[PDB]
Amino acid sequence: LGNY
Amino acid sequence: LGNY
Repeated sequence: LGNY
Repeated sequence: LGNY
């Protein structure tokens, strides 16, 4: 979730 | 900002 919202990691990059 | 949050670059890598």
